[PDB]
Amino acid sequence: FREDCPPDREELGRHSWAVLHTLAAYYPDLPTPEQQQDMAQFIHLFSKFYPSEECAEDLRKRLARNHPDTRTRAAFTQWLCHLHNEVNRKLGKPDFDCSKVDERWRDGWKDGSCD
Amino acid sequence: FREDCPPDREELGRHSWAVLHTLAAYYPDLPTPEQQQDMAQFIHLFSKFYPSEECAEDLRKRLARNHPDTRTRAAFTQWLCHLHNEVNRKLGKPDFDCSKVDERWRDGWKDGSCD
Ligand SMILES: Cc1cc2nc3c(=O)[nH]c(=O)nc-3n(C[C@H](O)[C@H](O)[C@H](O)COP(=O)(O)OP(=O)(O)OC[C@H]3O[C@@H](n4cnc5c(N)ncnc54)[C@H](O)[C@@H]3O)c2cc1C
Ligand SMILES: Cc1cc2nc3c(=O)[nH]c(=O)nc-3n(C[C@H](O)[C@H](O)[C@H](O)COP(=O)(O)OP(=O)(O)OC[C@H]3O[C@@H](n4cnc5c(N)ncnc54)[C@H](O)[C@@H]3O)c2cc1C
Repeated sequence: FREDCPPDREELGRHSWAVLHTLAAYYPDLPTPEQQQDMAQFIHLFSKFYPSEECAEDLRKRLARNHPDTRTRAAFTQWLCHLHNEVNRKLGKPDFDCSKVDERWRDGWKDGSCD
Repeated sequence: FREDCPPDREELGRHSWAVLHTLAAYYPDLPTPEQQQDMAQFIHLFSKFYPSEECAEDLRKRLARNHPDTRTRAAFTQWLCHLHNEVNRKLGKPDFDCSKVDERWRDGWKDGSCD
């Protein structure tokens, strides 16, 4: 009942996905080489500091199997959506339909339900 | 009424502070030089990608006035709390008492109200 408490593993995850997907959503469609490098490093460093040890370890192993594609906004928003679906699948959750990532994290549902 | 919508500036901020303060809260008390460097760069790169343009610009100017202290968990959790209070003050919000940052973001209130 008290809101202003340290987030548990689940609440930190929902915050963290919101942050990651929203950052990805506004990433350039034609990012410069430095931007492409900087976003790869950001994600690397996120994985180093993520504070749930079980989450961060599994994450670092995934990232070794699957390097972030930061070539464009389209590639990177998709990459990250596929990343998040691995974790969903691991945890017994359904796949999120990655064709919806712009509606979900940038533009709002096309039916106007976020307006 | 629909939860699964792109966060607005305020909702992204509350997610982002939760992430930043929770990362800081679990940062080492005696971090290695590389960890100290990595956390400085993480914060730098966060400021590059933060997607509210007005927020990110003001943030990058603050960070130029006030470089992150990543020497220890104590110094860095305090630094970040002072950073967040600048933004609070800017926006007409009261100061958060920085002596409470461990209770708020790591340990829970000492009265046990998060238990
Ligand atoms: C990097 C990272 C690693 C994690 N690793 C673990 C772990 O190893 N073990 C563990 O127990 N927990 C882990 N978590 C926490 C976990 O992934 C969830 O955040 C938590 O279980 C709560 O899940 P949820 O059902 O509320 O929705 P979440 O998975 O938090 O998702 C939040 C919202 O994102 C949207 N969404 C869902 N899937 C996608 C997608 N693929 N692409 C774009 N949007 C999507 C949906 O709207 C959903 O409601 C991790 C979190 C992060 C950020
Ligand atoms: C890096 C960054 C820069 C931003 N810049 C702007 C900007 O320029 N203009 C703008 O309008 N919005 C900005 N925001 C959004 C803004 O700071 C708030 O997140 C948003 O206004 C909602 O505020 P809130 O009252 O819900 O609480 P928030 O400020 O989001 O705080 C969330 C919670 O953190 C705790 N808290 C509050 N202060 C501290 C503290 N100092 N230390 C530790 N914990 C604390 C409290 O429990 C509070 O409920 C920024 C957000 C971030 C993350």
